[PDB]
Amino acid sequence: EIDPKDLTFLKELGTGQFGVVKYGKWRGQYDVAIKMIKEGSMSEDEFIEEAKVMMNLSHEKLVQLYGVCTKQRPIFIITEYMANGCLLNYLREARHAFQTQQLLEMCKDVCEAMEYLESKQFLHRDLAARNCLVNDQGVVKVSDFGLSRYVLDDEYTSSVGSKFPVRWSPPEVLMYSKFSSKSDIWAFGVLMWEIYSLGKMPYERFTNSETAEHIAQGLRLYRPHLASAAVYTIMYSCWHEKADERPTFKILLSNILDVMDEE
Ligand SMILES: CN1CCN(c2ccc(Nc3cc(-c4cccc(N5CCc6cc(C(C)(C)C#N)cc(F)c6C5=O)c4CO)cn(C)c3=O)nc2)CC1
Repeated sequence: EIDPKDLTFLKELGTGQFGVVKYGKWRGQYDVAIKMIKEGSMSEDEFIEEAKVMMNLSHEKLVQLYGVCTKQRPIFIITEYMANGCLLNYLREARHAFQTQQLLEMCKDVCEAMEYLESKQFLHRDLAARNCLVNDQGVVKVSDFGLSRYVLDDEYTSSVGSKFPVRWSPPEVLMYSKFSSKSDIWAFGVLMWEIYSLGKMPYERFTNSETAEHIAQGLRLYRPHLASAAVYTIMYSCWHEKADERPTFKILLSNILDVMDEE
């Protein structure tokens, strides 16, 4: 519970699922992003109840929640500030002319954060390059982890919705609503593909529907040119048709370390 007096609003960063997000200073010194929650976009009381849990989630590679402001409307969510913004856009900028090592570097960051959530048995539910951020050092961090539970948009929270993360979702999710640490693993594999394909949309030639048939038939995403055999094998391991046969984030992290050492 941060006092709003300790906040100054400086510039606009954009708009997300809960509305406008601003850059500004906390306590006149610390860079912050401040979500201004559009009224009616969130289960606000539930989020407030469960926000205490999300504040204990502290990791070098998770976008840190600093505090909330809930004695006013709209409510605020104060978070760590990421200077280079959204990973997806960052990947799509060709001037960066990334080396494959820098790409694997970005995978190791996300995996490190997910490893920690997995230990805390805390599901993201929407892991994708659009939901990851890049700070002034090129470090990638996982953002908005766990906030899917409080969305009040039926285009997002329904399987048939226009905003549902279909292309990041394993078959068991899409057909049965079977959510587990394994559906975060699946999404993580898709995110590794994103990174090595340099921001291409997964199944770029298919609709969401064609994508769901495709993966129910045991068919998967092709190797991005910039992925070696070893890197491709890692993401594909995330996509086993049996959920319980997919690796942990612990195993994936050690997998990534190996290629780093090898290639
Ligand atoms: C010209 N300018 C130059 C500068 N550019 C720039 C530079 C820096 C930044 N830095 C930052 C941008 C954002 C930011 C801004 C707008 C929207 C969102 N999103 C996207 C993901 C998301 C998912 C979900 C769900 C629920 C879907 C999940 N999971 C719910 C949500 F609320 C949101 C959300 O709010 C974010 C990220 O939270 C947050 N933080 C902390 C930054 O540091 N952003 C932009 C912008 C363009």
